[PDB]
Amino acid sequence: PMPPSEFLDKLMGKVSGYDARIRPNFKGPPVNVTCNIFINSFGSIAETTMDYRVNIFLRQQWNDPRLAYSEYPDDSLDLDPSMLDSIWKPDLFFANEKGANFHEVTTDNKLLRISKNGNVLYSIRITLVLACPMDLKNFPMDVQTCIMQLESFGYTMNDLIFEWDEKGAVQVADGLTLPQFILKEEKDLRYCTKHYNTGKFTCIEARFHLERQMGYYLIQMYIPSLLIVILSWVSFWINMDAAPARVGLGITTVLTMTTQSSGSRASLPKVSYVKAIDIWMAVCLLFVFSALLEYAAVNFIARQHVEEMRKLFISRAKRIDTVSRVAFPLVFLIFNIFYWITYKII
Amino acid sequence: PMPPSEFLDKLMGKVSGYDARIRPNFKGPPVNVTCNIFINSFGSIAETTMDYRVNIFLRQQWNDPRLAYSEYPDDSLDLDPSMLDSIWKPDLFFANEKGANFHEVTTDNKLLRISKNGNVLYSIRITLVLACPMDLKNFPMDVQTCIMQLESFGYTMNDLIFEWDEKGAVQVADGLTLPQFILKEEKDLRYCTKHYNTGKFTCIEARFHLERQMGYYLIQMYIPSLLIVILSWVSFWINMDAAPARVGLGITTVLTMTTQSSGSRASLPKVSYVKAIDIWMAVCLLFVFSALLEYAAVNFIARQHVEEMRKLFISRAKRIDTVSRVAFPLVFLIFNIFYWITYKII
Amino acid sequence: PMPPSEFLDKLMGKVSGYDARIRPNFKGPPVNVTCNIFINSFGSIAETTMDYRVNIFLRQQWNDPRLAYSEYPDDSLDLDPSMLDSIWKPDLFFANEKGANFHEVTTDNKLLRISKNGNVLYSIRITLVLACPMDLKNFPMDVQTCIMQLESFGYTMNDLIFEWDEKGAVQVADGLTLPQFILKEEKDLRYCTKHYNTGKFTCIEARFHLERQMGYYLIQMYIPSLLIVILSWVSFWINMDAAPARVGLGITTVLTMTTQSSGSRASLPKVSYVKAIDIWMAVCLLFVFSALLEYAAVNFIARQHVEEMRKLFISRAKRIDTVSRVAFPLVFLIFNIFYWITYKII
Amino acid sequence: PMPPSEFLDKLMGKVSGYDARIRPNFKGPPVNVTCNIFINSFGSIAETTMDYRVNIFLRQQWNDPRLAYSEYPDDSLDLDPSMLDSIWKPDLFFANEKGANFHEVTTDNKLLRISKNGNVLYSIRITLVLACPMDLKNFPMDVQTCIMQLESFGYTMNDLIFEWDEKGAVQVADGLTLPQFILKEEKDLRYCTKHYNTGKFTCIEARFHLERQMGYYLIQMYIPSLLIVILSWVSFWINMDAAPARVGLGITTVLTMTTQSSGSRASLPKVSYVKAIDIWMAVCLLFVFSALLEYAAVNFIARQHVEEMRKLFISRAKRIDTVSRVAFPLVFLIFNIFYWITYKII
Amino acid sequence: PMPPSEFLDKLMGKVSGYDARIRPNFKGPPVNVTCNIFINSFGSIAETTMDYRVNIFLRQQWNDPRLAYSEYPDDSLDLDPSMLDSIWKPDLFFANEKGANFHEVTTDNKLLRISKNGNVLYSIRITLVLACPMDLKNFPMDVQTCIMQLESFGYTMNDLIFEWDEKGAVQVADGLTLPQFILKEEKDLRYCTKHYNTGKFTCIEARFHLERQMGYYLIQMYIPSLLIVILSWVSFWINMDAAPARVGLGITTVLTMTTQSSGSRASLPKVSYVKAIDIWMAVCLLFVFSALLEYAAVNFIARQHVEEMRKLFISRAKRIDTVSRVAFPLVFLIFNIFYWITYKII
Ligand SMILES: *[C@@H]1O[C@H](CO)[C@@H](O[C@@H]2O[C@H](CO)[C@@H](O[C@@H]3O[C@H](CO)[C@@H](O)[C@H](O)[C@@H]3O)[C@H](O)[C@H]2NC(C)=O)[C@H](O)[C@H]1NC(C)=O
Ligand SMILES: *[C@@H]1O[C@H](CO)[C@@H](O[C@@H]2O[C@H](CO)[C@@H](O[C@@H]3O[C@H](CO)[C@@H](O)[C@H](O)[C@@H]3O)[C@H](O)[C@H]2NC(C)=O)[C@H](O)[C@H]1NC(C)=O
Ligand SMILES: *[C@@H]1O[C@H](CO)[C@@H](O[C@@H]2O[C@H](CO)[C@@H](O[C@@H]3O[C@H](CO)[C@@H](O)[C@H](O)[C@@H]3O)[C@H](O)[C@H]2NC(C)=O)[C@H](O)[C@H]1NC(C)=O
Ligand SMILES: *[C@@H]1O[C@H](CO)[C@@H](O[C@@H]2O[C@H](CO)[C@@H](O[C@@H]3O[C@H](CO)[C@@H](O)[C@H](O)[C@@H]3O)[C@H](O)[C@H]2NC(C)=O)[C@H](O)[C@H]1NC(C)=O
Ligand SMILES: *[C@@H]1O[C@H](CO)[C@@H](O[C@@H]2O[C@H](CO)[C@@H](O[C@@H]3O[C@H](CO)[C@@H](O)[C@H](O)[C@@H]3O)[C@H](O)[C@H]2NC(C)=O)[C@H](O)[C@H]1NC(C)=O
Repeated sequence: PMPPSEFLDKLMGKVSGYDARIRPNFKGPPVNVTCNIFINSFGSIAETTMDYRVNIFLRQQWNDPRLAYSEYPDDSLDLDPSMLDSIWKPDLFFANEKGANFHEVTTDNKLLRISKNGNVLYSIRITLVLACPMDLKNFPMDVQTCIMQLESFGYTMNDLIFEWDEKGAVQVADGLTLPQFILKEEKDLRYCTKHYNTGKFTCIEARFHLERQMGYYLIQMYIPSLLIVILSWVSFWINMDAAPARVGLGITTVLTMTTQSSGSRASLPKVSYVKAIDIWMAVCLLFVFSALLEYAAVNFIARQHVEEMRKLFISRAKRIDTVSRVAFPLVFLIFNIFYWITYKII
Repeated sequence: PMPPSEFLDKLMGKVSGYDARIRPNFKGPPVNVTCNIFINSFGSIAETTMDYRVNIFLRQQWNDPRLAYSEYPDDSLDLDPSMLDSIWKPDLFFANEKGANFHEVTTDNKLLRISKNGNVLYSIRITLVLACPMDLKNFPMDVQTCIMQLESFGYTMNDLIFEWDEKGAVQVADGLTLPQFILKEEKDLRYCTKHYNTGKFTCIEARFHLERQMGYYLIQMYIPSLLIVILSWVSFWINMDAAPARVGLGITTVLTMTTQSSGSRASLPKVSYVKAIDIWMAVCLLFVFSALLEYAAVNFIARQHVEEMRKLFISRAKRIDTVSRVAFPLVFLIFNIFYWITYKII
Repeated sequence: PMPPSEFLDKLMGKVSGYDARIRPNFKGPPVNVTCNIFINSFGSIAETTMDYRVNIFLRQQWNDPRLAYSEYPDDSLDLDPSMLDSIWKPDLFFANEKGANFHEVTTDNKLLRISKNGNVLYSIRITLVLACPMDLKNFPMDVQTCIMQLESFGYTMNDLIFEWDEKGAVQVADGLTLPQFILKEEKDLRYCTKHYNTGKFTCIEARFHLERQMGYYLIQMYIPSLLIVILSWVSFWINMDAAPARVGLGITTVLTMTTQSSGSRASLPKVSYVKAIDIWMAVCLLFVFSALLEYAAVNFIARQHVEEMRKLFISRAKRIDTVSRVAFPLVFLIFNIFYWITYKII
Repeated sequence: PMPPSEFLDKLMGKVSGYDARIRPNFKGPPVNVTCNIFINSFGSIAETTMDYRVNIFLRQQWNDPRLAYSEYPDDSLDLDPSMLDSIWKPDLFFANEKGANFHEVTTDNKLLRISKNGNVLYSIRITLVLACPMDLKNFPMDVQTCIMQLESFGYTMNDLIFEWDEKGAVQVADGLTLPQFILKEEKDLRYCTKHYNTGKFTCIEARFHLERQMGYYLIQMYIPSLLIVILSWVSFWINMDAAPARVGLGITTVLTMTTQSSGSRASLPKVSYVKAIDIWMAVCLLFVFSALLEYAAVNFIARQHVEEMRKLFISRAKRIDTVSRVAFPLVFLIFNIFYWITYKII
Repeated sequence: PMPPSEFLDKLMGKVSGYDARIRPNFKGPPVNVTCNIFINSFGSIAETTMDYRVNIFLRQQWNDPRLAYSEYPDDSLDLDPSMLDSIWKPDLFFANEKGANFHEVTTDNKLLRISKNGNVLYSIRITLVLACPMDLKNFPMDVQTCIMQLESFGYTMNDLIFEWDEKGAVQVADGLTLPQFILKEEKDLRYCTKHYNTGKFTCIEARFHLERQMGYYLIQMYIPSLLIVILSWVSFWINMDAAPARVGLGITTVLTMTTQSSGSRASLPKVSYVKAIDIWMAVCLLFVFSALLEYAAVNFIARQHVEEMRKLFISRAKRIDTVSRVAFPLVFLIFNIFYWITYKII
């Protein structure tokens, strides 16, 4: 028996009329290409650019009746990746590519095998930098949905149809972890059939649900913003004689809170709307600033201190600074309920 | 009937005299190439570099009378993208490229189809990083106009003319959003015919109007600069005895305002002119600095306090600090009218 | 005798039936490819991306019985790297590539030599940017294990098996040093045989143990955080009359400690868990903040100063500020034992 | 008549002895190649790297007597850019390339036309990142001269000579603007003939004079450094009783001036010499620091206050603080004359 | 006479038995390739990556007796760079490449000429990004030695030997300057012959001595750290009554010194050892911190002030603050001698 590389030159040579520019079942039913991916690496999910980098094995399966053999004994024949220019292949591309490349280290990372009835398996390795728009309205508590979609470029719907296979259309590697996110296991699979003025082109897509890890933002930003509000509360047990101190405590804390609020969006997209980390920093900016205006209502209410009213204005100040030892640690805890319950129902 | 790949080798082979180096209608009327684009992705509009990255489908249509057939039955014939070196194609380029590339993932993302009368549709996928000069004179309220222009490189006006088609010359995708901008729907289309010393070359261009989203800059910079001015106003209800406090309030606020003014242009081009965020920060730098010079006109006007004039200088200070409890919250509101009305009329 | 380049065209030409698409020992036992690497450069170990860049010489050895000669006199024959498309080579790739390239400066950096019995040595130069997940739970005291794994792509286990050679399977260069890490000499070598739905593919891997250098983090972060805690201890020898000073010392130190705690993770991945530099900064944030609440328990306990109890409240404050001259330099040293012993046992 | 692509295969085919490896006028006078450029884009002038990115049309004109025809009727013949490997072209390169590339979007952006007497026009599009050393001794007021030089690589002076054409050797586009610089219209053109140990090679160069825009640095750095000096002058009208204030004004301003001086070189090369922004920041650092030492000469000269000398030391302090209300706003204005006149004469 | 391009096809064609895969003097003495470089550009010496970018002309000279001619009249023959695939060339590479590329703008920047006796000159243009480990123990005063080494890849020592030529083996361009360094003129040239398990391979290297420019670090870091120590010395002439001031001067200066010490290594590798800028910042951190503990030994030594000992404790404080007006400006000047003499002897 002749070896398979001299046998595939009989199937696909100038004899037997095989032509790699012509799809299987020409002037007939469309080619049913069935696809599944295997994610090796995932991550570097940037939000200034609103993209993410994935590293997949793209497997494609179709049927080519011109490649059906009956004389060679074994059930499968592998091509050299040097000879991939000699079969028909689907012109799959990604509708949100934003740059991608193959991998060509020590050999083209391409796989091709042909069964007896003409089933062709074609597996390649691609690195993609896919685009996904980020919905950052509830920013440390959001569930991002970033997609990837696989279209035909030249063949319309009456010539080539993509499908996901029903035997696990998206596999993920064994210990694939993410530093900021967790990848939920349920991955939605649906159609995205495009209509241009050239024609209608097939499309299938896969949704990936990315839920954040709140444990980072809870340490860097939610706790040090909770402490500086408590620095405003220690201004109330100091008497109304250390006016360089309680104003110096009402200023050094209200201006380091502006640093926390400006530093809370140092590596984010410049979005128009207000997000959930913003209505935490701006409300904690209000408590650190209303404790300064509390002292201006103490230093002025005792400045106006004819023998009873000048004693009445000393004890009026000693009552307005005993409500703020309760009202500010009780309004701030009502906000701690109406914030975390609000961003746990959604 | 022979298949179309063996039929296009009869139209474009060494027989029938077709030559891909010679334009249609040679030594005759010029080739009328009609163009339209389809924007898949838009954005990453940087202003240090003054560029933006677009991802388009570039469709070109012309007429090639040497490709008119009459024997094959179907109305259109697709080329393999492997055989694109064998037709004539227009040498379109972008006059403000600044780097660009094709997309070659799983197949060259190129489309080509030939009708019966010789109409050729040619659609490719390009990622561009186009250059546009930014007019940042009114910076959070500006309407940027960034263009893209499509020229011929080798053929002059008497050989090749570009046109926009009248059936929607610029299509935009379904949910194409931008993080900082909104893309207005009216897109201007006009001619940009170039004259060099080599000849005159055809050119068509498309204007994209990009209006910003003020909602980001309104949160990070316009509101925290509005608060620090109000920190200067709480210095007036404190009596003229806490001189370490009111000077400490006239210094910690006037030096965190320099941080806000220096941090207002941290990721901008170093433009010569003064912009609208600069005449907000510099005027709010004046109110936070004139409240310090108000106190120097209080601490010195009471320092000069022979029994009536030493009582006259105590109540003169208690009058200059009661005008500044009104005049500074009234001059700052006249500026709030003369700023936002000024940048809403233009 | 004819020269070896005209002798290798007799071994691998169209005569003698050699075919570079067919592995040695076809329809027989699998090819035993034995591998070893030589690390030229190592480092740029980033942790935002969780990757590292290595620069290796990849040596592969197998046996090809079709390349066994007996007539040429010398024992080895070198190929030109121009003629590397004419032998069989294993399709080795790296399962955590994340981008890689060859080196082609003045010549393809490729080596190939063929012995008399058919032993083929094949050595190439590769730059890899390999992926490794970082376990940063004990961050300046961790031992990172970053791997590299060498798989087949097209040939399954019944056709091609990778092995490490027993004569030093990983060599490292002479003076290969790292700025942040030390590379331990014991390098683990084990199998990583993959199972896909395509088949089972061979895999071998090498573990590199990277232990950090604590001497950098001990200078920038552990010592300046140890000083600011001692700034809180100098607040206790100042009497309870400099209330703008001891509050100004209880605020300027507790807000520069927030800068140290926010600046301790300026170039790190946003990990969910709490790490060993975080429970040093957050506990030293507690000592610099509990020295402020100590003074509020002094300024209020003397504010309540009918002739004995108003003398009893002056000396009660002079006792609570003599326990904090001992208890705070003794609780902080118990934490210095329970921190460094905790991160030296593991 | 045969078409020009079948006519240029008669001029440059295997017949008629044309050889693209042999220059025109071989073993004769040297080839006179005349050059001019057209700048499309200019800018991104970095100074850490000391480079700038230009985007040019490089036009070259020479005479090739082997390409002179007399039978074809028209006066010019265009080549396909596919056929540019078949003529002789000069091996022009840039002696300060630092990386460059062509542009190959929808067609090689190359132009070639041949007149009847053999005049060959050759125009290509190049993006360059050219190197220029920056003379930053007077940094916001400098006139940078950045060059570009065009050499031969293989042909010496007795075989190939470059010239600039006299009809406008450097054209600039219509609205080519720069964010930081202005490009002066007079562009110097001179020879730069190189002598190596291989031979002497031709070279022509073009100087571009880049004058900065002082209006950016005048807003971010020269005005906020002028204000903090005036903050030191408001310390003099405050009496010598607010010692926490005037020292707090002599410290918060002298340490925010160190931030201005360290932040004045945040994105600059680390040059050895002292530049004009440095002797503004260091002298304004002296005025903000000598107003602190003025107060130490007041707080100590009144501390020494036997009945006349203890009254003589109260009014001696009230005289040293009335010279500094004049001498510091008069020495600082003499420096404002001796700085701007010094950097306007040069 | 036939032209040289038709004469080099007689020397190197299929006739006369020339084969570009076989080195000169085969089965004889080794090929003596002699090398020299010409540095066009140098710099961008990063230390986070510990690399530097050079731009060289690499000249190689060897003898090929198969290229000796005697019939053509002229003494040298130039090859087209299109025909460089047809001679033998040495497989030189750089053992610390870390990425490199050729230059291919308007022509391959390659030069080749063949003399009558067979001497071959081969000059190419390479951009390298070479690796050098940085010894930063004395950081602003160090002399860095960064190397480049030129090895053979496929040919061992018994087939190919590299040498430096004795006529100026490293030339540097005319005005090649560096922003941070100066390149010393004496360049060491020595052998670096490698031994692998494949064989022994030739290697030559060139050392470049890079001495820094201290004038940058003397302005940004050594002088502003010298001023803040002098801010601690102005705390001593202020009396022991401005306790919010002298503590406010002992805190605002000791916490801006932590900013100077943390900002002194903002763009450096994270090295384990302590460097010369670190033992300047940490010792100046000690003087700014020991002036705070001096005041705690004044405010407590006067707090203990039965009629003589309560007068003895007032004048004891007025003596401990008169030693620190001398001892701190004398210990700091002994350190100024023992630092600069220590880093000038080495
Ligand atoms: C690729 O898959 C598509 C399905 O998405 C196939 O299209 C469908 O094929 C059937 C034949 O099996 C067509 O005929 C239908 O048959 C049923 C009986 O099973 C009959 O009741 C219907 O009235 C109809 O005649 C069907 O029209 C067709 N549908 C479409 C939308 O094309 C296609 O045949 C597959 N092609 C290959 C090459 O496997
Ligand atoms: C490509 O489109 C251009 C239009 O931009 C065509 O150019 C014009 O073609 C007409 C023929 O249809 C030329 O002749 C004119 O005809 C009118 C009658 O319709 C007559 O009244 C005029 O006096 C004139 O003879 C016209 O000169 C020409 N204009 C230009 C500026 O070239 C061109 O024919 C089209 N080419 C192809 C191949 O479709
Ligand atoms: C490549 O290496 C593998 C080992 O990993 C070789 O596989 C083994 O080869 C032996 C023949 O030497 C096979 O036969 C066995 O021989 C022993 C006697 O030595 C006998 O007692 C056993 O019952 C068995 O018959 C063995 O089955 C085989 N093992 C596997 C898993 O394949 C292989 O031959 C090597 N190939 C080449 C081309 O060197
Ligand atoms: C390319 O341009 C150069 C000029 O840079 C030409 O070189 C010069 O050519 C002239 C001939 O026109 C040579 O002869 C001289 O002629 C004058 C009369 O015009 C005579 O008085 C002189 O004594 C001399 O014989 C001249 O030597 C030569 N100069 C050099 C430096 O080569 C060159 O001919 C041009 N080549 C082509 C192909 O156009
Ligand atoms: C390339 O250069 C090397 C030198 O590094 C040459 O190697 C040496 O060549 C000499 C012949 O000139 C060999 O023979 C010696 O000759 C002296 C007399 O001059 C004799 O006294 C010695 O006993 C010895 O026979 C010498 O062995 C050889 N050395 C080595 C290490 O190979 C080489 O010939 C040069 N090759 C070419 C092609 O130029």
